[PDB]
Amino acid sequence: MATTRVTILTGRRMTDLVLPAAVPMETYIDDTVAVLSEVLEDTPADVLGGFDFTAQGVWAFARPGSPPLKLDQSLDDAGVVDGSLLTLVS
Amino acid sequence: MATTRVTILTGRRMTDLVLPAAVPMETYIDDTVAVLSEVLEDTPADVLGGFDFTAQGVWAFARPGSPPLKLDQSLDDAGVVDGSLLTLVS
Repeated sequence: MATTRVTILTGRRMTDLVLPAAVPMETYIDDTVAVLSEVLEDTPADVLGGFDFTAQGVWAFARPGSPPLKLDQSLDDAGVVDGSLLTLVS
Repeated sequence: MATTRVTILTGRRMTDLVLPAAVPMETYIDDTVAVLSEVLEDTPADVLGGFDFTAQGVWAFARPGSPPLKLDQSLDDAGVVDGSLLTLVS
């Protein structure tokens, strides 16, 4: 399985992940959010810039400050390269 | 976020995955199965040894031939190390 290294920015915190490169983002985004919520459960809120893992609505990846990537596309389709910064948006 | 590379056995096929080592298995197993479903979607049926992605219960990881690991535990809790062989069972 091809993979890509991405770093998720949550406020000031960076978290490095290894994600499937060629599978649509919709296939794994929900459990990604769930994992990151556990990983950052003890992190102070001011450091997370108030980030809410319990936000309602449809989660997607986005390059910081940009419109969200299409969930039916893979990271490869979206041109995401190793070490790219992404955010989680809903 | 700690990770451990595991080898998932499906029939005669072995597929390496980098999984979160420190969060409960139940946090990511469902999307792991979904991802693996896409990755192995062109694998010939005889290589798959009757492995079925259609669940007969709640999915769990298991060391081949052993009782399934508890979903509330992490890979670390289960003593899983790099290149540990695991299967998916329901």
